[PDB]
Amino acid sequence: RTAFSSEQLARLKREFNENRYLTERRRQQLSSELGLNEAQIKIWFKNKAARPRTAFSSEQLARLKREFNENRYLTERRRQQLSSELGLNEAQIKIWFKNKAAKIKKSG
DNA sequence: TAATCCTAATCC
DNA sequence: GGATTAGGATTA
Ligand code: NA
Repeated sequence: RTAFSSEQLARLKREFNENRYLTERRRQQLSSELGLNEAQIKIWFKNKAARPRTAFSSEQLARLKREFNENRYLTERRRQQLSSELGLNEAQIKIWFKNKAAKIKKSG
């Protein structure tokens, strides 16, 4: 019976742009964090969109691999630049570096 | 076809 | 950042 607040709407829009896939745990987390029902979160995501893995292109992979080899530390500015030039969100760039570091640690 | 490999994305 | 799963492609 209550409208989403400005902060609730803004957060939902950010979440959906970052990742439109709602797992059970993510629906529960967002429900708790936002103070909205799971049904409300689920309906809002379904309306907006009416395990998704990105297929990183050869061009995206070549750039990420080169950037990691040049510098393993990812500044916010470079994260933003790579998000812009590669068409990936900042979280995806951060996770790519994290996964690549973990793969290296698993080897040597 | 089924085993096996790579790694993006989740959950913590 | 650690642990692990899961898309999905490759290999045998
Ligand atoms: Na990744």
